[PDB]
Amino acid sequence: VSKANVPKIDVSPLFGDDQAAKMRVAQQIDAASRDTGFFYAVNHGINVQRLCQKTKEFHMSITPEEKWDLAIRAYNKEHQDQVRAGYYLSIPGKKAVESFCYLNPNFTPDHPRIQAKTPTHEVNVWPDETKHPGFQDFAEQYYWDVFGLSSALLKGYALALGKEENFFARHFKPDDTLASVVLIRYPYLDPYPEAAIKTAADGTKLSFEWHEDVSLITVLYQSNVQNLQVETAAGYQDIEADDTGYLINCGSYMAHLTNNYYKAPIHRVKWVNAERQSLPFFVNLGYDSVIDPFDPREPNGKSDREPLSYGDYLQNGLVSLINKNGQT
Ligand SMILES: CC(C)[C@@H](NC(=O)[C@H](CS)NC(=O)CCC[C@H](N)C(=O)O)C(=O)O
Ligand SMILES: CC(O)(O)C(F)(F)F
Ligand SMILES: [Fe+3]
Repeated sequence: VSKANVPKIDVSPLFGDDQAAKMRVAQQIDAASRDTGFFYAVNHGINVQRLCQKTKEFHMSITPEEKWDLAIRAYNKEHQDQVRAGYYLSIPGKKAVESFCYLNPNFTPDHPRIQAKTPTHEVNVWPDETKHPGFQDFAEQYYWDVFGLSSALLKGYALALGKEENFFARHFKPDDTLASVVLIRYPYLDPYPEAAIKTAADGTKLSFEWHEDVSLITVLYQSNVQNLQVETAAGYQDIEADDTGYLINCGSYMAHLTNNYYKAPIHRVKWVNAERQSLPFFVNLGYDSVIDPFDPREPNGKSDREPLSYGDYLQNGLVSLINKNGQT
């Protein structure tokens, strides 16, 4: 298997005021987005070792009782308001992965979209503070840390596309972003049940099949265990692990807005019998956010795509991904 070209890009100028240095970062984002569609953001300022420490403490502390009490409606019919946020249980013998998803901490009971019961907005559920001391506070702060990195990355993508640096970020706001964090646990199992292993057409053993992301961009931390592959013209290629950087790729909303100039790369998760963490942040805009599609390969920049509101995109995309690749 070929090693995929996944450059390491120092994104630290995107936090500062050196506009020429920011354009040199934007060029690197442009190049990576036009090639394999993946890069590692380095010098990103986030303490990922502590993220891993706190997530591990959670995954290793949580009990079967708590998992039912936090479970999304796919696992617990009592929790009809929990579509996105909460616990996604494993099924021993059948489904190995388990995870905990949370949304914008500003989606509180008094938030206008929660009052309205607008789809894709939910109030987060949390375990009991006494059983998981500090976890909720850590997780909410992590949301804002990775929100900050993502805002910076979005300035880079905007400049890369010939736009002003606020072009995406003006739609990515603390009060209404639909962005989510998922704390995924992939277990070591001995024996590992075959029913929890999928097989690709090319014979590769998988934990999660080929897909494009439902996101504007995806901002991912993972353990130092190689598992991801990206489809290129030369076939599926291995993405090297780097548990110091964030792996960045575009989702299909970016592909829509740019008329596939920045494609949403097809990728999949190899089966690995290893205890590891996968911690994506899906960079989603607000429910009513709508960016007019354009084409940076066309002189007048015009596109034959129709505008699509982010809330429409997200609600439909998350259902479709479950139907295609299964309930996580
Ligand atoms: C590839 C990783 C990001 C990870 N896969 C994933 O997280 C997969 C594919 S991107 N993502 C999903 O299923 C969408 C979860 C959306 C989330 N519940 C939300 O409501 O916002 C894995 O390690 O399996
Ligand atoms: C969580 C971690 O394994 O990355 C370390 F090194 F911080 F302990
Ligand atoms: Fe993905």
